[PDB]
Amino acid sequence: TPRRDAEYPPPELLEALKPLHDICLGKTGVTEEAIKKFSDEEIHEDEKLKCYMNCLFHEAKVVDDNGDVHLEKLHDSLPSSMHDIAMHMGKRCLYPEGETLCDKAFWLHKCWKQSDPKHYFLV
Ligand SMILES: [Mg+2]
Repeated sequence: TPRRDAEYPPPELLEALKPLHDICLGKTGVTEEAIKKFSDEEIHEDEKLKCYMNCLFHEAKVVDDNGDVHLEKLHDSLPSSMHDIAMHMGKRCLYPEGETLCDKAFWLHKCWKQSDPKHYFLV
């Protein structure tokens, strides 16, 4: 079951993600419910959600010159409290597959959620 309490997900990270959520939901058209369901419930297929995921990586400045996720930039952008969790969650998710940047972004989130459903979250 996903860990959801006063300390996790890190409140400061959730707060920082709010304006990125607004920008990305406005650009991609994903619904609030699709995001919450992927975060807390089952992995599901939603093309706008995949693009929302890609958009968050771009808005968080954790992508390379072609828009692909740079995993070191991503790790560095996270609070230290989740560095360990992130490393294990991603150690078998190093090389995304997918045609589009949205497909690859979804590949990452699915791989992370499959690896550690307790700590995975999406906002
Ligand atoms: Mg497609």
